Amino acid sequence: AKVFGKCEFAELLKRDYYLSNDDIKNWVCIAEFESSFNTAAINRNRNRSTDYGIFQINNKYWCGSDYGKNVCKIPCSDLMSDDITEALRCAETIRRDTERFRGRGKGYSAWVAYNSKCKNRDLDQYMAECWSH
Repeated sequence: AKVFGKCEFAELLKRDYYLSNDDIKNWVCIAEFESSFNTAAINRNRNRSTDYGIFQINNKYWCGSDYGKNVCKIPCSDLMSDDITEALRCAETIRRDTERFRGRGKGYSAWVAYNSKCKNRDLDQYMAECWSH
């Protein structure tokens, strides 16, 4: 299964998805510390639920018709793919919904990696090793 490099993942979000620099630096950080950019990363939690893919998204609310709810309306397998489209789409829904309920600019606090590792980073510095000619 595909495991991205950090700068490779950053370049992908820019080239193929035209994400803003603000978006990229946040998603790269989350991806690094949730999964080491491993699209097949999977973690079975204490509540018998599972986190899937590069963004370690949980099947209790977000994926899987058959278990919990399925807000992102996708089989969790779709979040464990070489192609990250659906992972990103579903992550953006999580960010949007969290922000709605949590408050402006708090969208990423839904991710453990963000809360422990990234809200305290200098994410312009963090991206510096990739963004330099």
